[PDB]
Amino acid sequence: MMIDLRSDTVTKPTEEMRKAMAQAEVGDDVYGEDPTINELERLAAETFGKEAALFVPSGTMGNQVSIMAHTQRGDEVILEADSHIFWYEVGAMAVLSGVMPHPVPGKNGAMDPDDVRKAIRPRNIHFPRTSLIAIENTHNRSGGRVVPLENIKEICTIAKEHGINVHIDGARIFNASIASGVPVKEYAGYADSVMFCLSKGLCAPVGSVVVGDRDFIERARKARKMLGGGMRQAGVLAAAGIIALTKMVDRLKEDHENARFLALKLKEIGYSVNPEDVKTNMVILRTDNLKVNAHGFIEALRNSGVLANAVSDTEIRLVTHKDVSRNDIEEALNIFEKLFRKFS
Amino acid sequence: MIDLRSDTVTKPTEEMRKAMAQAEVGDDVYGEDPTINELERLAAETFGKEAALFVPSGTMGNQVSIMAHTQRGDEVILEADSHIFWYEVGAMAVLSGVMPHPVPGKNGAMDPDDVRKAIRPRNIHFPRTSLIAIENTHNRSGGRVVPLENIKEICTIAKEHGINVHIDGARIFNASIASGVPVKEYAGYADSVMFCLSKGLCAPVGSVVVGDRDFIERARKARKMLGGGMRQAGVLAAAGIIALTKMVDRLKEDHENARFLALKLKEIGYSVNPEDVKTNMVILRTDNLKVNAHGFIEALRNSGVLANAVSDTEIRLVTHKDVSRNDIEEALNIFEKLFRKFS
Amino acid sequence: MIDLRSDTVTKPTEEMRKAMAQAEVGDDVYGEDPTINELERLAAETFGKEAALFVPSGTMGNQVSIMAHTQRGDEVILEADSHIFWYEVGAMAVLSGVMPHPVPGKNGAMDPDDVRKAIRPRNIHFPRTSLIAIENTHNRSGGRVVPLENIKEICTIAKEHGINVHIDGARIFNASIASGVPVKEYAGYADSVMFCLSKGLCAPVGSVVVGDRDFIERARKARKMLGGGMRQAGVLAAAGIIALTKMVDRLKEDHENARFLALKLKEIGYSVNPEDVKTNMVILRTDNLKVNAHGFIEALRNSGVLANAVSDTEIRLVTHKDVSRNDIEEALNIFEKLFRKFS
Amino acid sequence: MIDLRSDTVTKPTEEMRKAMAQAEVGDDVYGEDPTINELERLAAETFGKEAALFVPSGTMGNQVSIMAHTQRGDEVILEADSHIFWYEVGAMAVLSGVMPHPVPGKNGAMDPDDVRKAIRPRNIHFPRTSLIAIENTHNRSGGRVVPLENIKEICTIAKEHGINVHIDGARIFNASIASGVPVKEYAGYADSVMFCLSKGLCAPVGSVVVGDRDFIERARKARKMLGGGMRQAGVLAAAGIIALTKMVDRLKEDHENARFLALKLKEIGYSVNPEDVKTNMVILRTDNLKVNAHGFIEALRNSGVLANAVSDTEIRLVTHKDVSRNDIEEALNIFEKLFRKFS
Ligand SMILES: Cc1ncc(COP(=O)(O)O)c(CNCC(=O)O)c1O
Ligand SMILES: Cc1ncc(COP(=O)(O)O)c(CNCC(=O)O)c1O
Ligand SMILES: Cc1ncc(COP(=O)(O)O)c(CNCC(=O)O)c1O
Ligand SMILES: [Ca+2]
Ligand SMILES: [Ca+2]
Ligand SMILES: [Ca+2]
Ligand SMILES: [Ca+2]
Ligand SMILES: [Ca+2]
Ligand SMILES: [Ca+2]
Ligand SMILES: [Cl-]
Ligand SMILES: [Cl-]
Ligand SMILES: [Cl-]
Ligand SMILES: [Cl-]
Ligand SMILES: [Cl-]
Ligand SMILES: [Cl-]
Repeated sequence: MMIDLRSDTVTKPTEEMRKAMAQAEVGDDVYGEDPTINELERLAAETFGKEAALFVPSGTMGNQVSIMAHTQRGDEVILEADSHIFWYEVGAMAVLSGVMPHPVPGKNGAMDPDDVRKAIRPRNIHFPRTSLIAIENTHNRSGGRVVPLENIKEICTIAKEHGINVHIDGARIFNASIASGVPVKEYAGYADSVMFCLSKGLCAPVGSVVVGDRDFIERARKARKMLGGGMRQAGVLAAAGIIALTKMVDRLKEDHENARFLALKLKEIGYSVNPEDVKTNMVILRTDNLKVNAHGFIEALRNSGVLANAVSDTEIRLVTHKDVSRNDIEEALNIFEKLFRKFS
Repeated sequence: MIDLRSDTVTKPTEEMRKAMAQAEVGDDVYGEDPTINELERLAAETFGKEAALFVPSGTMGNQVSIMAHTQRGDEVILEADSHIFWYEVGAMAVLSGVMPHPVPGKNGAMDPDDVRKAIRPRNIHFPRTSLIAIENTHNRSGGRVVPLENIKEICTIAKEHGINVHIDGARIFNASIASGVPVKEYAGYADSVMFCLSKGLCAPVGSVVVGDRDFIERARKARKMLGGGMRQAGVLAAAGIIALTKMVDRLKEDHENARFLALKLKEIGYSVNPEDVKTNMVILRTDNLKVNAHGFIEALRNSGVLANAVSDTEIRLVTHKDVSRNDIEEALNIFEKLFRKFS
Repeated sequence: MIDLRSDTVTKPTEEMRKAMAQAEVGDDVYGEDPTINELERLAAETFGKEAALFVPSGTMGNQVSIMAHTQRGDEVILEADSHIFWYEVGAMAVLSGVMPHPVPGKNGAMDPDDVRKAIRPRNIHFPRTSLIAIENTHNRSGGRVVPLENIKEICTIAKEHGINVHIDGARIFNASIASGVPVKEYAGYADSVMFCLSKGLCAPVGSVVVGDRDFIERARKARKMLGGGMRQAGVLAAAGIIALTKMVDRLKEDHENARFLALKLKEIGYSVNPEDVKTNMVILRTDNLKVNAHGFIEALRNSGVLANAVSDTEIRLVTHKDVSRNDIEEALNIFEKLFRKFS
Repeated sequence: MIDLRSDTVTKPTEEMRKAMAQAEVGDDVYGEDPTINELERLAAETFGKEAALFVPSGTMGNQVSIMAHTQRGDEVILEADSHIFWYEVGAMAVLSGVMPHPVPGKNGAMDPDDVRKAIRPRNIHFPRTSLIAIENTHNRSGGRVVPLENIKEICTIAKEHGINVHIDGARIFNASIASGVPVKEYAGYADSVMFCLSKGLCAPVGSVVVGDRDFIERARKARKMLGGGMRQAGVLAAAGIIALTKMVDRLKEDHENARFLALKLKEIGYSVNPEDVKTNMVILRTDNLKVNAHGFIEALRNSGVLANAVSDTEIRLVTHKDVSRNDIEEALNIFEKLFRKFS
């Protein structure tokens, strides 16, 4: 088989999950009658210190229903220049909510509070209303970097003074929590809503969850219906979600250790990586000192049994997760070492 | 509890539960889930189309179809009492920026002539009619079957005008079972068809959209945008395969149970028209009862029967896999006792 | 050419041309155009409203109103043959992302009970009904006057449910002249009204929206987004002030001409209903002619008479300031000759 | 009041007022306004394009162009500080459902390589890059002129990828007078161009979009949808024709006044860069003043000079036909007095 370092989304269900899904107690969620979904949402709200939660088929929908519930047509959403909502969500914010993204550069996912402040639009007929500020914790593009709690706190203070909503794209908020030691409820305390994925490092086959106030979640639920996320006996999926949330968080530390090990060794080989920047499950490798670009290196890697994604023409992203063991990492490293000789 | 609210409440068969537990999966975003791929392969084959796309719900199936078939500002001709127009949260306006052009119909069948008259002529003031939608086994009219000839004639009109045709076939198999018309035959007269796996076919989640390759490619991107792009969705697809391949024939049982239920309810004295029961739905009027539909629904629940009121004077009863003949007979004994109380 | 196509073809009076040439202007984006400001003050005053907004067209007038009254996904109740649904290029769906909810009407008058029944109940499957629109002097039906009683009732219903009411008053003055109902009284039963200056009132460009200060503020911003935020628009407002203050009374002349036209056409043998002609429009059916509406329209054009077909069997004739009684007589001689050829 | 806020405040010349009063008009919706038709013919010819469209504002000109070049979910590459992104009410997201893709630029000139990298790869997660917009005489950077070579290289990239190119030429004639490059040459490297008549050219209302026949047809329909479809707009076009054919040359006077203003402000001690002033705009920084941009604008107003702050430390000064050398000289006396007070 292949050593899959493309993403943590490829994680497969554990034995415990397969069993729980196949024997899930279910109901029609449209009627709010699926017991497993209801327990998953109750558990999620509780974990994040929020009043309510909403299960969704993907993180993308989690983000989009949140944007829909937080905005009105013609509004502007302040977000990080390299955030997922801006680059990888098919421009849904424009089509679905009719809102404009207001890109603010960030240092490792951390937008400077004063830059966010300046990004807020003055009340002028020429300008749309800034109604939402979005923050991504463990910013993907920058290498799964951890946004400091103080950063989020400061932005919350600015949002409050202006009456602006705050949404945290916490797709990998648990990785951030494991790395920082900050409980997720703390990050959530400085936001109106938080979306987090169950289908990545937590290993569930499908789904993400949005948490927030009752009225917000009710609005998000209606948005979910409109977008087509209103499923029937979704308890089959939620069963795995419950296990992800309750038993797969602590072991994320193993993915971080594997990623750091990978980074340190890649550095020793001579690759352009920064082990000092690796705090969660991602490693960015630049092909600057290689005689091939990102795409060419990805092909050579595939040809040698290693799978990864090019994130630019000069950068590759390596992601660790439950289905890549330390031994798998060592195997990949031995291959990376030989390839270094070939392309250096 | 005897649940006659809708066929959406069907639960997974033992066969499905086993298949879900041992389902082979992969990341669908990369098109690497083997079970999802097989489900879509089977669905396309079944409806005689080039491709298929699995979606979380029928609503998304309809919406990605509309998006893939239209451009902002277009108009969509659809039946005045269709699900897309009534129960899809106005998604077509928000997601596709298109306007509905309601055409009345007789039990889901729009007069072909009225369809032709609803097509907008080319003029700067008018939107472009780019899609015509037909719902088979029309929900609101009481689960009626739209004649194949009606669909055939509308298709001809569409072709002559270069307009796409979408069949909302959430319950197209019920239509096929009742009419004897194969689903491929219905499909042949349409550009795309959405059908549900999560209703009478008993899958826990999902529907499927079938059509040409280019159409499906556009719909797949629309699905990503809407949030329907899942990961190891093979677990759901495993139940979906069983639903598509082995749960169709038994739909005849739901039809029989519905008719039997209607005939007996009429015998008791309830205001029902057994002659109108074509598929798995029975409409019950409450005009002769001491309490309206909402009050009667509560009496029913207290006695162990679940049903929905669709108006102050109407209740809809829906049969499905999880409503056996025994359950029907038990429900009738309850209806009998309640008639003595509320007539 | 005797132009009976629409009252939009009206050309500026000498008084207007002079007023435009000497118009005092400023930058409207800064709210500094004094002539625009006066036009809006006068418009608000005339309709008994708090504020007013000048727009480049009636279509923008209706659309900024819809945007200001609704949110994405909302539903808008409107008459089945209203201009907003048929002649505004599906703008409501694209610009506001809203769903139209057509309701049948008798010459523009929707039965109040049907409106009440069109209001969506609070359910996750349904959009929220946030607006009801009424067109006074309903175009399609032949410039018919909607009864004030009808408007009052719908207003009462709207209040109960907290729904906004917008009156498409493109020809509200024609309705007032014929009914004897002051435009301020019509306006009192609505949250917003759009009326045109560019039709019967003869201004070359523009309409105005009137309503509450906050609503107008939202409409103004919508106007900026749509591209209606002009600069020295006082040039157009000068003609607008004259249209609003000096051209209302003479509308009776267009009505007289329209009625006379209809009476004579009936005597010739054409399918018209002189008794239904109360303002400046005449609907002419072609069911008793050798050619349909499109064929008859071309014949009329070749003979010097311009009109538009509103369907395959109906032609709309409209009178206005640029059509004198003499022009009507000449037209009648032409219609007389064409009846011999096509009856 | 000496108005240096913008060139939008320009008022009609006597020649224009007379032309508007004597304007030959018609109903534009039927394409029958002779003056609008000639303005569009002239605009098209002037820019070396086959068609043109008159619009109520530059904002609508840009937006109908975006609508006609894109499909829902598309992405539009544009300069980070461009008007379309910052000053058009987020209209591109609402009207066309498209995403802006900001690219840094040096005085309006995006590096061609950056543009190349901003184009989205074909992937399900990414919107399709279907349009690249370029603003000539980039407003925010001080009315800077984008080099013809920059537009030429971007055009090559666009062609290579089958992507449309739109030039926001609101002040493209200022660019042409300063650079010596004919507007038809800039436009030769674009698919469409929008230019304003209501700014430095002194028309009271409007802009014009030029491009291919089909594109313009789509833009015309978009205009109808947005509410820009006017009637006897010839009154406005009459002034537009004069603006286009007689007000271009004198733009050099505005540039001369801007330069003179910059040189004297520098001489006084203000933070300005005369070397950066190539058209009708001067950027003044408040860095060496005991007050911020907002406080300074207030001081200028109390002394009789109007200007706009574009940031907390920068104010924009704009020259035009209604700010003569005398006014500049008078303004300088005020600036001199204020410098003593705030330095
Ligand atoms: C920060 C972030 N946010 C939102 C999403 C969307 O979730 P879905 O894929 O479930 O829609 C992703 C997925 N990112 C894919 C990856 O990093 O490989 C993500 O990384
Ligand atoms: C009732 C009504 N409402 C709104 C509009 C739109 O106004 P503009 O044409 O200025 O956009 C019209 C024009 N109707 C076309 C006609 O009767 O000739 C109309 O008749
Ligand atoms: C480059 C540019 N583009 C488009 C527009 C929009 O045109 P309208 O204002 O006619 O909609 C403006 C106006 N700019 C105002 C100013 O700079 O003072 C502009 O400067
Ligand atoms: Ca997974
Ligand atoms: Ca090893
Ligand atoms: Ca089911
Ligand atoms: Ca007119
Ligand atoms: Ca001007
Ligand atoms: Ca002098
Ligand atoms: Cl169960
Ligand atoms: Cl909204
Ligand atoms: Cl597997
Ligand atoms: Cl589109
Ligand atoms: Cl003036
Ligand atoms: Cl004229």
